[PDB]
Amino acid sequence: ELLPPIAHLYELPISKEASGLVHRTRQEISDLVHGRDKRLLVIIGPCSIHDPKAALEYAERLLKLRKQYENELLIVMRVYFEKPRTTVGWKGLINDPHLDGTFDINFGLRQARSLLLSLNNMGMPASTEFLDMITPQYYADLISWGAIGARTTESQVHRELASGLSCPVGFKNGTDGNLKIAIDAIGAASHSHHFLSVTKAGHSAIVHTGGNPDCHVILRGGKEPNYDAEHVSEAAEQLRAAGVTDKLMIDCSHANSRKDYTRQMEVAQDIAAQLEQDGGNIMGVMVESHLVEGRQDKPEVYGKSITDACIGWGATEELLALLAGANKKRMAR
Amino acid sequence: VKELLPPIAHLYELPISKEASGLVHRTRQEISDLVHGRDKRLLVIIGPCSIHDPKAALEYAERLLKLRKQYENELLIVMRVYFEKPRTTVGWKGLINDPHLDGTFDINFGLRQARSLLLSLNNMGMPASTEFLDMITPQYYADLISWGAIGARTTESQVHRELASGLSCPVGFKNGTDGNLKIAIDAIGAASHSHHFLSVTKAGHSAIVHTGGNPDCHVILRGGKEPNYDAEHVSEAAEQLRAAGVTDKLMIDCSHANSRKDYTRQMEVAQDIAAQLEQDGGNIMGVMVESHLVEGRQDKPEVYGKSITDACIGWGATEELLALLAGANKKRMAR
Amino acid sequence: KELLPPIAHLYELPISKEASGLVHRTRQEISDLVHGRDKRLLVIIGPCSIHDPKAALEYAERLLKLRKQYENELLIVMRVYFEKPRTTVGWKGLINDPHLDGTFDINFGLRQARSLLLSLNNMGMPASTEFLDMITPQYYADLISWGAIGARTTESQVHRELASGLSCPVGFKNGTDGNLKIAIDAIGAASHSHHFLSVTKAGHSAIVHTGGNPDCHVILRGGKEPNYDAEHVSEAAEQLRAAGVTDKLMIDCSHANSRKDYTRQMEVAQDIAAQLEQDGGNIMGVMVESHLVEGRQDKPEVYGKSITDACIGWGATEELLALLAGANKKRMAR
Amino acid sequence: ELLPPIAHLYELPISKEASGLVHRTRQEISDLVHGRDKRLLVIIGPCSIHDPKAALEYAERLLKLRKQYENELLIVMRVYFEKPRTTVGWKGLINDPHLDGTFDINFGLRQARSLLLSLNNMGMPASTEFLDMITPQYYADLISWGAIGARTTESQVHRELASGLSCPVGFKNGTDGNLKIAIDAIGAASHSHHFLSVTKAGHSAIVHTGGNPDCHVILRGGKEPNYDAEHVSEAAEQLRAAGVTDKLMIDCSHANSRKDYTRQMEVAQDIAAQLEQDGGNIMGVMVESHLVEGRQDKPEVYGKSITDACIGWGATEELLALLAGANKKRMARA
Ligand SMILES: C[C@H](OP(=O)(O)O)C(=O)O
Ligand SMILES: C[C@H](OP(=O)(O)O)C(=O)O
Ligand SMILES: C[C@H](OP(=O)(O)O)C(=O)O
Ligand SMILES: C[C@H](OP(=O)(O)O)C(=O)O
Ligand SMILES: [Mn+2]
Ligand SMILES: [Mn+2]
Ligand SMILES: [Mn+2]
Ligand SMILES: [Mn+2]
Repeated sequence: ELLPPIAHLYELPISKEASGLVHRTRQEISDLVHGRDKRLLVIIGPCSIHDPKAALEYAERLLKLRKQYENELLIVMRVYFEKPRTTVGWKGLINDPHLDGTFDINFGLRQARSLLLSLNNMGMPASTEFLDMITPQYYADLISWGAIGARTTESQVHRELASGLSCPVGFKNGTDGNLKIAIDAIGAASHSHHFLSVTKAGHSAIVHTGGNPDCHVILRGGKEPNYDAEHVSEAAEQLRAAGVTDKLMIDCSHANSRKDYTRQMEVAQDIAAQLEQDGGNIMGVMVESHLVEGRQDKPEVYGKSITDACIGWGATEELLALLAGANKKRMAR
Repeated sequence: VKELLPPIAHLYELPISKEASGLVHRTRQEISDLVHGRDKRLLVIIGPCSIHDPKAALEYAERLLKLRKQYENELLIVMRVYFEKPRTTVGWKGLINDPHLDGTFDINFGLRQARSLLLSLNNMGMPASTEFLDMITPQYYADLISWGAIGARTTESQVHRELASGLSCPVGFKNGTDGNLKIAIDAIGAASHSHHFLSVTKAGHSAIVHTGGNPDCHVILRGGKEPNYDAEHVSEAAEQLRAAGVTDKLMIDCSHANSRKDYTRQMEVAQDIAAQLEQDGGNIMGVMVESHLVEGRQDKPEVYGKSITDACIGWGATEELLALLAGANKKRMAR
Repeated sequence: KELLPPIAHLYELPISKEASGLVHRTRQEISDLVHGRDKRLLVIIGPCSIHDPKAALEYAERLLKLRKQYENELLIVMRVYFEKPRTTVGWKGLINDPHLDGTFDINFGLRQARSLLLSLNNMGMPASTEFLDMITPQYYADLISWGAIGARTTESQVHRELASGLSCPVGFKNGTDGNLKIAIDAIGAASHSHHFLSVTKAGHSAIVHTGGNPDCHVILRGGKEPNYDAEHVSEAAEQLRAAGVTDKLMIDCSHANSRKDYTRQMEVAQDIAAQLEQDGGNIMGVMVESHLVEGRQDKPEVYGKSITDACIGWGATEELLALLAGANKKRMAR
Repeated sequence: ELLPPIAHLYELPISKEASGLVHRTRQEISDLVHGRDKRLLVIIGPCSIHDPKAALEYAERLLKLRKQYENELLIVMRVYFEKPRTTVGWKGLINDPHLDGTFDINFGLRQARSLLLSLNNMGMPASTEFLDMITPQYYADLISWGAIGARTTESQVHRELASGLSCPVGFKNGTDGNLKIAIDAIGAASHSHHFLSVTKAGHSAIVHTGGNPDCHVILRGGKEPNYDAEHVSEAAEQLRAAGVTDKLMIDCSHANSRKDYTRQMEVAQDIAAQLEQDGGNIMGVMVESHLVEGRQDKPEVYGKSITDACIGWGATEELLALLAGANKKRMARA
C-alpha cells in the first residue's frame, strides 16, 4: 500500500538550511543557463545510488572540492535514484531499495528522501534524473537540478513534468545523437501545460504548470560523440535559431566516452581546451564518478558502481583541477 | 491543481455492456492470433489521425463497419480512435486534454466524451484502437480498447513500456522518429516481462502495481530518415526480431514517415504491401492507415470530417485501399 | 465496496441557479424565525421517511400550493428524510437501502437522494432532513434548508460537531425520555467552532475547522410524557434564556407527543393553535408527519403510504395547515 | 492535512508481543462476558490521558497489581483519548495534544498510537472510549476493550462502529439512567451492518461488518445510582428477557459516585459485598484512578486529572485488594 508524499514530508520535513541551499543553487544555475555567470556547472557523482553510506562518504569528499573551486566551478552531486534500462534490469534505489527484487518502494522513497535531506544539510546540493511521473512529489523539493534522459527527452509526459519542476532541467540528446528533440523539449517545457498528476496526498489531479524558464540541452553522444568544438558550435547555432538559450552542458560519460569510463578524462581535456580557446557556449559538464573506479554486477565492493562504470576518486581530483584551471582563464577575459 | 473525477465515476455512468465487452475480448484474441502467426488475416488499424468530433467519428465508423463485415475473411478491421497526441513542441494534445478545442483543458468532459464514444463504437460492432500516451488516463477507457499503440516518441521510454506491460490488449511499438527499430524490439522484451511501478487506481489513488507482462506485443514500421515499408526492410526487421527471440510478425504504417508528407502516398505504400502479400509477405500481420470522411487537413476545425492533425486520405480512397489489401491477402491465405 | 465520492454526484447533478437561490433564501428566512425577527411559523411537514421518489414528487407538488397560499403566515418546508435511526435494527432509509431489499446499494441511494432533492428545489419546494450519518451529508447538504438532529443523537458530540459545520439552521430534539437539557447543551456546543475529522468532497479524510452554527434551536418531541403544551413551552423558554441561547423553539406534533398515534397530531396542532391565539410568543415552528395516504405498512405495497412511522393523509394535512395558518395570522396581527 | 492510518502503522507497526497480548486479552474478556470465567474485569485508570509520561508511570505501578491479582482480577488500563463534553471543552489528547487549542491532530494520533504500543509492549492492555468515527482505524488494533459512552449508546453510528470492532464492547446506560438503550445497543451491535467508513488509506468506503458477539452493558448511574444488588438483579432480568448476556459491568465513577471521587470506594465496597453473597451477574467494574487524587482545570500538577476527578494511588491499592479478596471467595464457590 503506497504511502503518500505527505507521510514522508511529515517525518522528514525540509530544514531551513536545506531549503536555502536548494533555493540558492537553483538561482545560481539559472544564472549559468542564461549567461549571467561564467562559472562551470559540474554534475558529478555515481551513475546510480545503491548505497547511502557510500554516497554520504562521497559527498563529504566532494564537498571540499566544491568549496575549493567555488569561484570557478559550481559543483553538484549526481544522486540518481531512477535508472532507464535498455530492456529490463534494476531501475534504481526507489524501485528496488534492497537490490533483491522485493520492490519495497515505500522504503526506497523514504531512504531517498533521507539521503537527500542529509546531503543538503551538509552543504551538498543534489541532482537526479526524473524518470517516473509520481515519485518526484516525494523528493523534488530537495533537488537543485534535474535531467531528463536521452530515452525520454522526446516524450511529452516528461516534457510536461519538466514544465512544472522548480529546478533547472537538462534535456539530453537522443540515444542515436538527435539534438533537435532536446531543443524541441526546451520549447515544450518552457510553456505552460495542463495534464494529469498526483498530489502530495496521493490522489490524482489536473495540474496547470507555469513553464520552466531554465531548461537547456545536454550533449551526451550518439552514434558518434558530440562533445567537440565543431559539435558545440553547430548546436549553439541550432539553439539560437530556435530562440532558446545557446548555453549547453556536455556529458563526459555515456555515448561521449563510448561507454568506457577511462575516456571521460579525454573528453574533459577537450572541454578544457575549448574553455581556454573560447568555449563561450559551455555552461556545464557531467561526469560519472565514484569512490572506486569501474563497475560490478553484484554490490560486493563498497563505493563501486553497479550500473555504468565510473572514474574513481583519484581521477576525479585530477579532472576537477583540470576544469577549474581552464575555466579560471575563461572567466579572466 | 484542479478537481479530477476518478475512473469509477465514469465507469458508473457508462458501464461496459455485455456486447462491448464481448467484442473487446474477442477482438483482442483475434489480434493475438495474428501476432503469433496462428491466423493469416491482415489487421487493419484505420481511421483519423485524431478524434476531434464524435459525431463525425460515429459517422465514419458506420461506413467502415460495412467494410469490416464485407472483408472479415481477409481483413480484421479496427478503427483508429486516437484521443492523445504527441506534439513536436506544443499544440493541441487531443480530445481528452482539450475537448472543446479552445484551450479550456476541460479534462473531466474530455474523458467522459472519450469513454462515451468508445462505448458507442463497440456497441455498434466497431472495435477501437488508440495510442497510449498519458500514464493516468488509460484507467478511464482502457476496457474499451482492442489494440494499443505506443508512439515513435515514447517507445524508448521505460514508463510506457511499464504501462504496456499491464495492458490487457495487444500493443504495437513504433520504431523511433529517425528510424531506429531496435528500440521497438527492446520494448517488446521489456513489456513482455512483469514490472513493479507506481500507477493510479480506479479510485483515483496512487498505488504500487505489479504487472504480469504483455505477451502480445509487436513492432510497427513507420519510417524514419528513409522509409522502412518495402520487402528488403521487412526482411531485415524479421531477422532482427527472430534474433531477439520475439515475434517476427509485424505491422506497417502507411502513414507518417513512410508516406513522407503526402497523405496520398499511403496508397503507394499499400500497393507495395499488396505486392508483398502476393509474392510472399509472410512476416506481415497488419497495416495502419490514416483515413477520414474528407481528405487532407486543416488548422481550424471548420470542415466536418476533415483532420486537424495529420492529413488523411478520404472515403473514396479508403474504399480503394481496403479492396486492394483484401484482394491481395485473400491470395496469401490461399497458399 | 467502491464508494463514489461526492464530486462524482455533484458533477452529474450540479445545483442550479434556482435551487441554489431557494436554499440560500430559505435558510435566511428560517434564521429570522429562530432569532425572533419574523413571526411566521416554520412548518416541517412530510413523510416520516422517503422510500419512493415518485410519490414524494407528487406530495411536493400538492404541498407547494399550500406553501404559496399560506406564505404570509407559514413557511412550509418538506420533510425529505433519507436516514432513519432504529431502536434496534431495521431499514435505515433510502440512502442505505434504496431497493428496500437488503442489497445496500448506497451509491444508487445517494444518487437518488440528490436527484430528488435537486428536483424538489427546482420546483420551488425546500427540503429538510435528519442528519444521522457523518459522511453522507457531503453528497446532498447543499440542497437542504433545515436539518434535524434526532432525539437519539442530540447528546452525541460527533453530531454536535457536524451541526457546527452545516450552513443550514438545525433543530435539536429532546431525548427519547424527555430530557430537554441535552438539546440546550447541544445548541451551546454547535454554536461554537470545532475541529474534528471528516471527509472531503473528494472522498478523503481530513481535519475540518468549523465556524459554528448560529442558527440552532430546540425541538419538543415528547418523552415519557408529551411536552407540547403551554406549561412545557414556558418551562423550556425559561431554561433556554437561562443558558443564554434563543428561547424560540419548535414543537413536533408526531412521535412521543402523539404517543405514536398518527390521529393525535391534530390534537397537538389544535393545542399549538390555541397557544398562538392566546400568546405563544416562544413558538417558531412545528413538525408534522404527513403523506398522501394515512397510516403505515410493513411492506411498500400501497403507493404514498409510509413504511416507517404512521402519517396523517392529505385531507387531514389540508385541515392542519389551515388551522395553523389561521391561528398564526392572529399572532402576527398583535 | 490529515495523514492516513497507514502512515502511522508504518512508523509504529504492532509487535508480536503487543499483538499477542491484545489477542489473548480480548479472548479472556470474551470469556467473562459469556460466563466461562469468574474473574472480575477491572477497567481502571485516568478519566482522560493528557500526559504520556505520567500514563506510562501509572501503568508501571498498575502492572504489578495486574500480575499480583491475575487469578482473581483481569486488570486493564483506562487509556481514554476521546472525551465527550456536556457542551464545549477539551475533547482529549487526539483532538488537542498540546492542550492549547492548536488541534494538532496528526501529532495527537501519533502520540496515542505510540503510547498504546508502549503499554502493550510492557504487558499492560489498554481500553478506551470510542467516540469519533474515523480515529479508530489509527489505534484500534492496540485496544483490548472498548466503551461506548452514556451519551452515544443510543446513537446508531456508534452501534454501527461497535458492530465492526474486534474487541469486546461495553455500552453504558444513558445519562438519566436509561438501561434499555444499552440492551437495545447490544442487539444492534451484535448484528451485521452496512455503512460508510474510512479505510486505512484515508478514503471513504462502504463497509460490511460481521457483528460483535461480545457486547455487554455497563451500569454507571443516572438520576440515582444503579450499582446495588436490587439494580443488578433487575438489569439481569431485563438482559435475559432480551436474549442477551446477563453478565454486566458496574462503573464506580460518574453517576454512581455522584461525581464524587471519594464515593467510588463505597461503591466498590457494595460490589465486594455482592461478590461475597452471590454477585453471579457481575463480570466487571470500572474505576477512575490516577497517581494523585482529585482534578484541576490547568495541567499544573503531574499525574492529576484535568477531566473527571480520580482517586489516587493509595486508594487504588486499597480498592484492588478489596475486590481481589472478595472475588477470590466468589471463585471458590465453584
Ligand atoms: C543512463 C543515464 O544517462 P543517459 O543514457 O540518459 O544519457 C545516466 O545519466 O547515467
Ligand atoms: C503521431 C502518431 O504516430 P507516430 O508519429 O508515433 O508514428 C500517430 O499515429 O498519429
Ligand atoms: C425518528 C425521527 O424522530 P425522533 O425519534 O428523533 O424524534 C423521525 O422524525 O422520523
Ligand atoms: C465520561 C465518560 O463516561 P460516561 O459519562 O459515558 O459514563 C468517561 O468514562 O469518562
Ligand atoms: Mn550512467
Ligand atoms: Mn498521425
Ligand atoms: Mn418518524
Ligand atoms: Mn470520566
